[PDB]
Amino acid sequence: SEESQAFQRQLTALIGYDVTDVSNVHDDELEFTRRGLVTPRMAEVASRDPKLYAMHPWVTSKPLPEYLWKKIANNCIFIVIHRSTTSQTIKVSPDDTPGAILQSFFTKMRDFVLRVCGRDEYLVGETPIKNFQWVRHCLKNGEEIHVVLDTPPDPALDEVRKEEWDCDRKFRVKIRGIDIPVLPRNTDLTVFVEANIQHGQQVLCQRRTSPKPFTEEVLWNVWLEFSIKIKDLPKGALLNLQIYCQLLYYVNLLLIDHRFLLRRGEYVLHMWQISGFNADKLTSATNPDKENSMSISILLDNYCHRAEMPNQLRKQLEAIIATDPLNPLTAEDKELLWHFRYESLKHPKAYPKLFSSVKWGQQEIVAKTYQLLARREVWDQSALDVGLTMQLLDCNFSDENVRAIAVQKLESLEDDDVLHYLLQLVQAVKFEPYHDSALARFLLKRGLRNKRIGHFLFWFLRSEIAQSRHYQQRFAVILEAYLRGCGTAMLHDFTQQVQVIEMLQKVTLDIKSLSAEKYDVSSQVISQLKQKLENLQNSQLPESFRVPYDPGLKAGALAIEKCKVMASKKKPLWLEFKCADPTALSNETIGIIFKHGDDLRQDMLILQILRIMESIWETESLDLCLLPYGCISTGDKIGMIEIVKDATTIAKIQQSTVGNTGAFKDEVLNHWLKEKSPTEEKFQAAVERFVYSCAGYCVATFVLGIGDRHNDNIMITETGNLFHIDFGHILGNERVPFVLTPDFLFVMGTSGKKTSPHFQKFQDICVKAYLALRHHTNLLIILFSMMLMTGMPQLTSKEDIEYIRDALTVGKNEEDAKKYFLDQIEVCRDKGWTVQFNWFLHLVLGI
Ligand SMILES: Cc1ccc([C@@H](C)Nc2c(C(N)=O)cnc3ccc(C#N)cc23)cc1
Repeated sequence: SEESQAFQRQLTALIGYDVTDVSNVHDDELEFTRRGLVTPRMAEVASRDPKLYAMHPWVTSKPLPEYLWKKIANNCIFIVIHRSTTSQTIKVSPDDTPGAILQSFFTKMRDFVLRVCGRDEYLVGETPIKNFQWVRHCLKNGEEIHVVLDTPPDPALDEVRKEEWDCDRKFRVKIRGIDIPVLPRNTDLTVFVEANIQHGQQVLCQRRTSPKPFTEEVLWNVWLEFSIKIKDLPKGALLNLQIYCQLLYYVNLLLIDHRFLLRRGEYVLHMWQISGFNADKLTSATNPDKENSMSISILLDNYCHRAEMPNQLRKQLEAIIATDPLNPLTAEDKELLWHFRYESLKHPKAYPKLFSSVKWGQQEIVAKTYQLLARREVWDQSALDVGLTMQLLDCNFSDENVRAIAVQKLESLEDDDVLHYLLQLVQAVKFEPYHDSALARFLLKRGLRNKRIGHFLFWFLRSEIAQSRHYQQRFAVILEAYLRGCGTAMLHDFTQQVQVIEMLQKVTLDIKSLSAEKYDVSSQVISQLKQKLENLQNSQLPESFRVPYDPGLKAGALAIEKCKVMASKKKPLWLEFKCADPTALSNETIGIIFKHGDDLRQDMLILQILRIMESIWETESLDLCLLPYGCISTGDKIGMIEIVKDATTIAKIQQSTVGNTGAFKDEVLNHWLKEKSPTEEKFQAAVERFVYSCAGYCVATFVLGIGDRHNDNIMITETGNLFHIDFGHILGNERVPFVLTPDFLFVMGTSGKKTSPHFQKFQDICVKAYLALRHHTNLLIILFSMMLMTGMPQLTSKEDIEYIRDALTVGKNEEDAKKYFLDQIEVCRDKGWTVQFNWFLHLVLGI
């Protein structure tokens, strides 16, 4: 129409990419996908309750962990209900619904709502108050549960806009040639084309051109006939073309298209270059950069389209099925699993390994696989196992029906668990052969159902659209779909957040880049900071905006006075904001560190695995006091990081008593904690929160292979909460497992070889946290494995992915694992500050 064009440009600005752009396409899959997603969008918009979607209660079905009954076991929960200037405390029973708090409130004094003080967080719906996230949050941080008796939000604001032959012959392909605008880097070199028919990372068969000398234009015009017959090409198979001289470029093309058609015609594919196994390598997307990218020209021209297992082998099948996900299946293992596929079908944990034994390059076999899939009885009734469900969505599976069953299983995850695996489900869209998939439809649907899932979905897709040329197209189409159903209100918030971000990026692109060597932040530099901000504050940066890593917090006016440019190299901005909420329980500002220059995706990955580890521990009634702080990549190499209220780095606690020396003293940390604590009640509580948090980061770090850090990369609160930071240093550009130094030891009651009531508690907390994570070996393995394939371009080999197997003492028993971890604690005590002193030499100087 007309206003429908004005809308697209809004979406385009929100998305950060134009989805109707067709300058880097070779078929209509993307446009076909924007079409396929209209249905599930509209099917969910029309399906959600307008009142509960406007209010997004954040609730859980999980048991209330035992470490929180140790604060309300007496069946009484206090809830401060506030009004204008009058408030009232009320005692509640863990099972009282927010609706039932008109009977134990209005009587003491029906169409009102209970909203949390200073937040867009509502306590409503037919749910027990114990099961509210905000409630468990206060209980955990021993906080008063302050709410506000106010009227519900008008759903009318969520208004969604509206809106409306040779079939059995061997497969062949012709390599016409390749061409690059420029190349001179060395002398004359040799070069050839490797064509692989792939399906879920396995080479069905491979062919090569003869090698020619490497010139601007290299022409072959040769047909390459393959060992697979066209009728055998499975759906989702990939023609992967690579250039060696060794591996320099690659591009992929789906053999079968989105409409079940075999691919026919001429093609000129602009390739991706390698910098000398990675999710980028599997993309069907071509390089948009035509001016400077290698291209390959091809021609495609084809037409279309119950004996029971015996004892001993039974034990083999079983020995196979119980192995870790990162264990190769030999040719004998595959034959066993396949021939006894009906036995294999009764063990859900065997699905990944059975599906990796299917000869996808033989259509009769695929057909039996589908016949097999039609049963599925057990799988349908199996207890949802996320680590198992994720294993079917990695790079090792390309079949749509296989991956669809994994999604079918995800359908039963509740909102708060979706929130836990969300980032990783989004990353997993990178392993889908087609743009429209059961996984993508699912994320569309969960985000459209719940405002909080929607909020994060938006940011996660946008960080990929902003810094991934390989998948931005696919992801933009998915974000547009979501944006077209989230609602007018949310569309308005997202607009406010994007405006602020672009405004902050531009302020940083001016102010930043005025310092090329560590410490140098002058009055001149700040003058400009507080100046451009001063221009912005003036009826420009929106009234307010939801905090991207904390959607329930609305940030208001910028306290320009409190802003500065941080000491460090990349010159991040230290921003301070007034909370636009008046009913907020305090005066405190909102501190956000806005950085440009770094891709923060790797950090989000790390912090989310941490939120995952805490979720595991909760199942085992443990609370390790990790502080996984807000961190959202918000655009190309830019982002928002949360500032934790009263924290400093471990290095500066050492620095502010000694100096710029590596002559670290055991005392200063406990000295800092006592000094910063008012009463002795708060000091003991802080020694205790330190004990927990320290154990927390020790295991967490070790398990992830990131425990060996300089103490400037570690921080603590005035309350004893320890926490790691900047996970990009290490995963971007003599050793130890984690960080258990004399100062941490001093706080716990020891120095070199001793033992104490706190240190003994520390050791025990570790072991029970480590062993709880081993109960989830397979799961942490597939997460890590997936994290390295989609999060970091470098660490992308079999070897790197293995690290975690050794770390989780896979195969060994809880007993030996107890020793293995105590060992580690021991390689730490047997080094005091060796390493900290080395990192000081290494990093702080230039050694
Ligand atoms: C870019 C940047 C890196 C490192 C910092 C550290 C030193 N400061 C942080 C401070 C603080 N009081 O300064 C408070 N909270 C934080 C939370 C997270 C990170 C991360 N990652 C750093 C800080 C700040 C900003």
